Amino acid sequence: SQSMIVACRKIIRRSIVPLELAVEIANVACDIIRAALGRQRFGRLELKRISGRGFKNDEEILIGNGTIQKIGIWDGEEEFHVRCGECRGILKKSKMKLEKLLINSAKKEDMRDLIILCMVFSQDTRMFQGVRGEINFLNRAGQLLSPMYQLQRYFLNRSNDLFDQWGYEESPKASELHGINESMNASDYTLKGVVVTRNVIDDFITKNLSLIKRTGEVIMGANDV
Ligand SMILES: O=C(O)[C@H]1[C@H]2CC[C@H](CC2)[C@@H]1Nc1nc(-c2n[nH]c3ncc(F)cc23)ncc1F
Repeated sequence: SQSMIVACRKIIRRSIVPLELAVEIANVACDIIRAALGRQRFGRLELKRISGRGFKNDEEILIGNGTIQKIGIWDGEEEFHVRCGECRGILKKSKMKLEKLLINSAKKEDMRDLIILCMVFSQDTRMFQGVRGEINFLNRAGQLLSPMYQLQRYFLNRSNDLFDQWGYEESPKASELHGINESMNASDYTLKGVVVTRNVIDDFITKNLSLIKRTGEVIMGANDV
């Protein structure tokens, strides 16, 4: 597990600077190696469809730093079973709106990453408004990240600006539920739309190393490793 995952990433890092290089050196990361020889991802966030359907339309989005960005905005009432590390949850969202995120308790790194990744994934208006600094990042291979991966990187590193822009509400009163604050502790207020439940939520190729479905929609790639 430890030696395997590290070995998978090291092959992909050198191959991108690409599919033909990765197969020769061989002969999230390990799933790309298996697909080359013979679940939707957004960084560490793993998603699986529960309900609804999404459709992507390009829009010019004003974001909080004053720039206008061309972003593939998804439309439709949707629900996803989500996971980041050991943290499990259910995400309900619509066009540029996180409507509800029900999660289980986990180590704080995973709870925080799940919440941030879901806020970014939702394309919520408040998340776009929370950008302050520069978001043009070039990745390890010298490639400019797409707008959605720029926001992921930005907010994973600067989470405090997001949460204060996101806002808070009174925590739910149901016995199995509690709220979660900005420090990822149980709280009588909660990040808007987010709740923690004590009830265990159940468990679940392109030349540039991007895995594709039969329809066309890509499920994971190099940016997710
Ligand atoms: O939209 C994209 O360009 C890609 C990028 C790489 C993974 C994700 C997120 C970024 C996305 N791919 C896909 N996204 C979705 C999707 N459905 N509903 C959504 N709401 C927000 C969102 F953000 C993505 C989606 N459905 C099928 C996909 F195949």
